[PDB]
Amino acid sequence: GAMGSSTSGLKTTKIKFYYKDDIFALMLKGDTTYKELRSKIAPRIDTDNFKLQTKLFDGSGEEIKTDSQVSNIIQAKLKISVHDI
Repeated sequence: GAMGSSTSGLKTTKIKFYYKDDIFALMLKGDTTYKELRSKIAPRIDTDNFKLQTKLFDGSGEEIKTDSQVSNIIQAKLKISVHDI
């Protein structure tokens, strides 16, 4: 353990997405990007056009749309919400 980084952001981040009434979970090793997540949810959505946000509590939050928003939901483990678009 501990060797210059050793999983800087703890281990894989567990992020539960909320596509419609169904929900799943993704494990980001820290490199997951916004486009990588897009190809990781597309098949878990059943569509190629969807939107991801920082599932807060009322409905959704920051609409993840950049490798930083995802790596942020990765360092903060934010529930993600998926909508069909």
